[PDB]
Amino acid sequence: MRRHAIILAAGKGTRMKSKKYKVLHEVAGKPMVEHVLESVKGSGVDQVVTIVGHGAESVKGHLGERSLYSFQEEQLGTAHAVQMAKSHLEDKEGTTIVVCGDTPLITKETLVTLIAHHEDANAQATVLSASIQQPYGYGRIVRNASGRLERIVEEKDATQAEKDINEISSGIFAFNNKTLFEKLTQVKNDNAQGEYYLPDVLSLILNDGGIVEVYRTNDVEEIMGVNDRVMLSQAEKAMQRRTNHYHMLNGVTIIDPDSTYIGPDVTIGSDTVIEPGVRINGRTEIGEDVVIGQYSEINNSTIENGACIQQSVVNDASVGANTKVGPFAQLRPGAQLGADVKVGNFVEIKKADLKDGAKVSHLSYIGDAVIGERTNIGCGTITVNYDGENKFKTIVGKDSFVGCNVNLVAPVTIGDDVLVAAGSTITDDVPNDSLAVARARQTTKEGYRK
Amino acid sequence: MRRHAIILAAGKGTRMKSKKYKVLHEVAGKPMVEHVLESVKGSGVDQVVTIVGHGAESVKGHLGERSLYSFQEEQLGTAHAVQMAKSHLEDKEGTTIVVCGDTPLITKETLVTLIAHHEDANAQATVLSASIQQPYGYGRIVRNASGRLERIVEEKDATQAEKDINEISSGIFAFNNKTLFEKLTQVKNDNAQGEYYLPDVLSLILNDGGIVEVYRTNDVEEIMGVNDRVMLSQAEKAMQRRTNHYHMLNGVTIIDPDSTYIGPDVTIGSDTVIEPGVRINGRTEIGEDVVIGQYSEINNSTIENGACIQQSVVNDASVGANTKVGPFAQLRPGAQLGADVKVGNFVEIKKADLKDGAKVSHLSYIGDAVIGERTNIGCGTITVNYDGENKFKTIVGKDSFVGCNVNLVAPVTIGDDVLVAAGSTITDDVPNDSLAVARARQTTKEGYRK
Amino acid sequence: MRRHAIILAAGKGTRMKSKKYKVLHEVAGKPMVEHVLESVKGSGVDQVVTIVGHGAESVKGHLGERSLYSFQEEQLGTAHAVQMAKSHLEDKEGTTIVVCGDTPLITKETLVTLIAHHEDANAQATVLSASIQQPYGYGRIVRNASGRLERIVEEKDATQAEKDINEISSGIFAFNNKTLFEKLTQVKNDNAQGEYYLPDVLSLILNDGGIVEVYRTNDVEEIMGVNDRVMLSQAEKAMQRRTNHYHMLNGVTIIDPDSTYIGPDVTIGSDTVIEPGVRINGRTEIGEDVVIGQYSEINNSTIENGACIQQSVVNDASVGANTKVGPFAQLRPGAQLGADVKVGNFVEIKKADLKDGAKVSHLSYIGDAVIGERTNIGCGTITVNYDGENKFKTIVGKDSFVGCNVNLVAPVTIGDDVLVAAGSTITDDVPNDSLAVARARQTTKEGYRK
Ligand SMILES: O=c1ccn([C@@H]2O[C@H](COP(=O)(O)OP(=O)(O)OP(=O)(O)O)[C@@H](O)[C@H]2O)c(=O)[nH]1
Ligand SMILES: O=c1ccn([C@@H]2O[C@H](COP(=O)(O)OP(=O)(O)OP(=O)(O)O)[C@@H](O)[C@H]2O)c(=O)[nH]1
Ligand SMILES: O=c1ccn([C@@H]2O[C@H](COP(=O)(O)OP(=O)(O)OP(=O)(O)O)[C@@H](O)[C@H]2O)c(=O)[nH]1
Ligand SMILES: O=P(O)(O)O[C@H]1O[C@H](CO)[C@@H](O)[C@H](O)[C@H]1O
Ligand SMILES: O=P(O)(O)O[C@H]1O[C@H](CO)[C@@H](O)[C@H](O)[C@H]1O
Ligand SMILES: O=P(O)(O)O[C@H]1O[C@H](CO)[C@@H](O)[C@H](O)[C@H]1O
Ligand SMILES: [Mg+2]
Repeated sequence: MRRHAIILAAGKGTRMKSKKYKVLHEVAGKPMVEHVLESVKGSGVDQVVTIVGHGAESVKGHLGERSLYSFQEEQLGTAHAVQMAKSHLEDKEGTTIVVCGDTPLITKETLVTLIAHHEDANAQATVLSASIQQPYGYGRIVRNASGRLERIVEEKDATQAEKDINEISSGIFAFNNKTLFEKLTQVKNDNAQGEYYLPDVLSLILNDGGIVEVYRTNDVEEIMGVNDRVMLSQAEKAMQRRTNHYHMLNGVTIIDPDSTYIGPDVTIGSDTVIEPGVRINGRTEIGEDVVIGQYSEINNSTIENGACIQQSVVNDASVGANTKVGPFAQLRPGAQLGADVKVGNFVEIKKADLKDGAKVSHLSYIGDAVIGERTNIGCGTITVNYDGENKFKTIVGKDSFVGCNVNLVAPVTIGDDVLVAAGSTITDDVPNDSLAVARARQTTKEGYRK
Repeated sequence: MRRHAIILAAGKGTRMKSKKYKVLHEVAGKPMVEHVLESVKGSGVDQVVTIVGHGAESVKGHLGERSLYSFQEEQLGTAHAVQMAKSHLEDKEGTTIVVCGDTPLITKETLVTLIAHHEDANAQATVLSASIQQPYGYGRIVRNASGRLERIVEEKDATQAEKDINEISSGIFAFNNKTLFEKLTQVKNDNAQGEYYLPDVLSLILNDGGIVEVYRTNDVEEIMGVNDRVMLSQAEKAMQRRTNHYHMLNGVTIIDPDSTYIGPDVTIGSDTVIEPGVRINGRTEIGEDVVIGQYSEINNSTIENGACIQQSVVNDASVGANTKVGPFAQLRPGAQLGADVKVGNFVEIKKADLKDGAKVSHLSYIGDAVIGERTNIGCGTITVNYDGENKFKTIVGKDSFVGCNVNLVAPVTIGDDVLVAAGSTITDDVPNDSLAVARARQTTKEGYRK
Repeated sequence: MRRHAIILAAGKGTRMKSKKYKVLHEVAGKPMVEHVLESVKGSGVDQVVTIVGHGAESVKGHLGERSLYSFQEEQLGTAHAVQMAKSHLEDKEGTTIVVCGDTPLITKETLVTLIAHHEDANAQATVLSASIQQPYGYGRIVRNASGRLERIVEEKDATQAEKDINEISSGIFAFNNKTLFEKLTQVKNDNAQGEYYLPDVLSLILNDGGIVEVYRTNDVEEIMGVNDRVMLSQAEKAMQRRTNHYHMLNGVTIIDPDSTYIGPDVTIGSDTVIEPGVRINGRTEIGEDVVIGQYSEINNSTIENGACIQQSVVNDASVGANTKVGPFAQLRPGAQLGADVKVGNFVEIKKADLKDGAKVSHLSYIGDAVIGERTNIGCGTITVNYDGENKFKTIVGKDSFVGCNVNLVAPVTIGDDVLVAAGSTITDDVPNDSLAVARARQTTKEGYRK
């Protein structure tokens, strides 16, 4: 049977005190709604619909074609939001999970099991619950003698005995999709907020004698809903605790887990050392025996075995084995460093291929360029790749020596085994085994300052 | 009626184990005594006197003319210190608050209310109190049946019932100024330390049948007195907790509140994101939708809406809307960046005006200079502004292109729509719509290295 | 009497999930086994033997000649490991302590007292114990009526009354060396793990009527044994807490003790300020009144009174009084900065002597060089010290001015009171009081771009 998801992303977010949609605020460098989408899709869901409000271009921009979209004109409650998905899902069959876009810690494994538990019980609906130390204000799970849901009782309606229940509804549900949309027509908004509340469908299903199950997650933190900036930092800290503990149980040294931020899509090989203050996000793959040095930032990159990154910024880059970067270097998108390369302090690499053994040790910019194997780029050297309209390519051959403070005015090709003299501005191609020099000779005015 | 303050700043500070006056040690980048002065002045005080010891030039240097000064030759106690203010304040009328210079968390709102409570009761003296979980060693507030002060009882003198009192004297008082100086003459130093203790004036006022009130602050942390380096870090952490919570309740995202240090004079607009490790101090104004990136330091600066600062150092600078700075850039005093400017890695800007749209993308120094709108400054370019005696100005017009590794030898003016060729040292003014080139042509010695 | 130590460093370390020997993982930038060696040697030990396994070249590489080595072919337990030291120690007399290489917090003062307590009791063996809040699973110290050891009882063997004992064996022992090696011959491996357990020698000594003493350490954290990556971060945090508290009780300001990492071999003078995120390791000496600015890394260096280091990387360097470094500078090994020197942003110094008052303010590389007193090195200047085979020296005299973007092509000597014009490549020595210039003159093509 097919599986669908509705992600609720259209609320006003008044407690966030923001001009942006709440679900666009980030945890681990990604919007909350994108964490939710990743988990939903990872749970095996065939189709996702995201409920969006007015001016949702940013949300739709961010999820792209990974989700369908339904517009909620007025924010009249969670059940009304789910109703907006009718055009996409009313006549679908199978299981539909509903998840709020502000629940970024939800795991794909918990959703997989919620769905499997629902389908195997052939339930009409299944509520995801959790046990919490302080359940004040949450709907309490009241189970009947068979262990299925008797009702979710709100604080205001609970007897003193029911208030002692610690098992609470997370607000995340799985539904028989046909039943969901049939019961939504009967939900009323006869209450103080004037809102259509999604849990009301469960009481409609119960009053009709349908089966509502309960699946309890063992990780209460994963159902946390972020409503303000304090809760957003708590979600960053919960995610940090989760990922750091994962890597430390898998052979990664993390010197200071409180100050180290590793995103949920990062993989790290064993015997790697992450120093304090490091932030690693995006889809990053780090091999074994790597050192990521203090206060580095690494996004969407590949760092191979034995590499050393010291206090550097790395984006959309690849770093080969045993290569050394930094301190204070920047690898920009398309930087491709081979193995045994050196990129020293105050060096910027952009859209450039540094072949094995090449060295760019200091105070240089290498952009739109290929640097051949074992070539030494001197201090202060610049690929002049830009004319103000277009970009041009620089090619340097292997085993060459590019002197200090050299300007390579692209497009230009430097051969193999070439020496380019320090201080030269090179405009013409230089063949293999040549010396190129473009600088004035020295005039010494002796005694001029006597 | 007028209002005066005496700030006590002359103690030996033996427990600090310092060669500097205790009140000069810093919290949030400012001396403790300056935090106290700011609060006192913010409370509406007409005149401030600071009691200083020998070698106080540093204290007087720091507060300048915002305070009067009285010299305390020997450190004989708080009441003796207050006596040193006689020359300035003996014949003044009105309310006088006495605050120690080592109480940097004291808030101007608590002082405003201490003073108002004192004046509205027409009290002779009012003690600021607080409730503390562990009151051992502090003077306990013993109130009479009318709720006013009966006495402050020291631990050594208290009955077991009195020791159970959690309401303690903060050591901060408001006085009828004429009564204060009349009673100081009667305080004796007949005790083990040989010291004249300020609280003794309250018992003199009480024994004469005068009214002493009690105003209790709800924030016990604000009366903390720093006596050693451990307490100084506790005061930094208390101030951090206070300011971070303020900004997060006002629409600011702070990813890691434990590692983020925002001074008390910083204002931050909503939807701004402060990344981990950021330190913002001085009189700084940050607009809305700003990103301050990890491990940046920003002091005394203005950063407008939508700007992005990445791992950079910014001092006494202004950054316009949507401008991007860093990573690893430095803005020095007088740096003025317009809107939509780019300042890239390893760039230093000092006393320089970068007009809207200008770009300084890498490895450059711009000092004593004006860069016109949309002008592109190439990699490695330097305003040579210094001759070893004086500084000179560089002017670059709009829509110009300054090539890579160019030296602009000031004073020099570059016109509009100019191209300066890479590698050039420019000594003469360059008119609009011109090409300037100052470099040797290339000699290629083919086969030289065969 | 002589004193010996056996350090156990050959275990498989399976719970570390590592390809390296456990004792080689680091705390405060040093392998755990090196912390243990430092403490043992600091306790007065005449000879150290370290038990190593196969492929121990890295361990032997790291300790060098400060230890003897004995090879343990199969990991058959702590008593078997100690037996491997027979070749070095079997016929020695005196006291022998046995310490695991994974106990990096062990202090030399605790070992000194363990040994003195052992010798003064003329004991056969002495166990180092500690009191722990949760003793589950540890061997309990059961003392007899005279206060000496009756037995160490394992959890599995203890009565309920014995399980309530909080005093536990640390696994660190002192032995009469002749008795140790005589009893090791009788230890059997008749147990489930098939292992020879060192504590079994104590029960052999007891059954023969020998005296076994107990010395209790007051710091339970120092006997912590690191078995996994979580415990390794706990040991980093325990060491951080220990050193930070030490320096703060000795007149050092540490703004954020949770984010500041100071190694155990660092000395710091009073009134120094350590800002957040600073990491100081190796054998580092920092004088009084120093500021180490946020997110700096300093290793094996000397920083004298009043120096200021801002967000910089410093290795094997020396910095004189009142010298300013950074932000974003790098001092590499052999950098020697005199007093009142300035090293500004994006400057790299390697194997270079900067005499008093010299200034290297930005975007420069100084390597294999001497810069004389008060000499000003302009922005972009480079000592071209490398030809691709060898390194050459640059000498600059005093009170000279080296212009911006100058290349000094070593070997070259620049005299005193010299001006080198901006943009010059200098290949020939320049005498005192001279002007040197090596650059093309400017061609302005007016109207070229009209
Ligand atoms: O009408 C609604 C209400 C809520 N939602 C979505 O349901 C989830 C839970 O909704 P919340 O109650 O947590 O967020 P809110 O937008 O209502 O913020 P406040 O004003 O209460 O502070 C959120 O993700 C929200 O976007 C809708 O899509 N439509
Ligand atoms: O005689 C004094 C005593 C104290 N003070 C000021 O009163 C306030 C409280 O004085 P403290 O008792 O807290 O500081 P101290 O200087 O006496 O330091 P220790 O030797 O006790 O460690 C401090 O701010 C102090 O400067 C004086 O001005 N004069
Ligand atoms: O046979 C041994 C056992 C242990 N040791 C050394 O004794 C000390 C305590 O040994 P551990 O039990 O703590 O470490 P281990 O190597 O056995 O790691 P696990 O597989 O149990 O996870 C460690 O330092 C170890 O190196 C030996 O030298 N030889
Ligand atoms: O002496 P340094 O600074 O270590 O480095 C020197 O030799 C290196 C060899 O790899 C070169 O890459 C550098 O260009 C050069 O400055
Ligand atoms: O290719 P890059 O490194 O992104 O940047 C290039 O084009 C930019 C246009 O803004 C210029 O400012 C840079 O001088 C140039 O290097
Ligand atoms: O104006 P700035 O940037 O402060 O500094 C200027 O004068 C300094 C005097 O010390 C020189 O060292 C610098 O080379 C120069 O750029
Ligand atoms: Mg340069």
